[PDB]
Amino acid sequence: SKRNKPGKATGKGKPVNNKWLNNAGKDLGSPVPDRIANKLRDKEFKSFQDFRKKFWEEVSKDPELSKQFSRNNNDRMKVGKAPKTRTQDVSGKRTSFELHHEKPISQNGGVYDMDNISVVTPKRHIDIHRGK
DNA sequence: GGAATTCGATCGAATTCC
DNA sequence: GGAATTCGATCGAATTCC
Repeated sequence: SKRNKPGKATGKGKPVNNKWLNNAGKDLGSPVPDRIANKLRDKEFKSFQDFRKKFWEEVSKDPELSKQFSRNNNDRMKVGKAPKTRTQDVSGKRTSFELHHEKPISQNGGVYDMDNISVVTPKRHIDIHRGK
């Protein structure tokens, strides 16, 4: 459908902490680092999947951000895989951080609109798809 | 009725193919 | 390498089965 067809990176991003994802299990998670929003902005993406792997790959290229992550998780982001969330933050076999579109795609949501993109935990992500 | 399999929105990772 | 395709996953409302 939509997150599969190509698109263009757009958005400002937000200024971020040294404890970024630290609050990814609350409300709508952690925003997309402006520092990263700058790097990805105006880039062409085949699918959201393409954007995701590129996204985490930029995080690993960031001194400030990649330092907050374990050597292990950095190894995964270097190849496009998402970071591993804290156990108390996982939901079944879903264990990697998830990117949530604030305004659903099935409701005309910017697929590649970094201002509509956020980082969450599987646990929290689920409570979002049911109002809680 | 009420338990069981499906469906369809939302996800990330592995495999296939050129 | 990179793109497309395919496989796994959790959940609630929905449909299918006795």
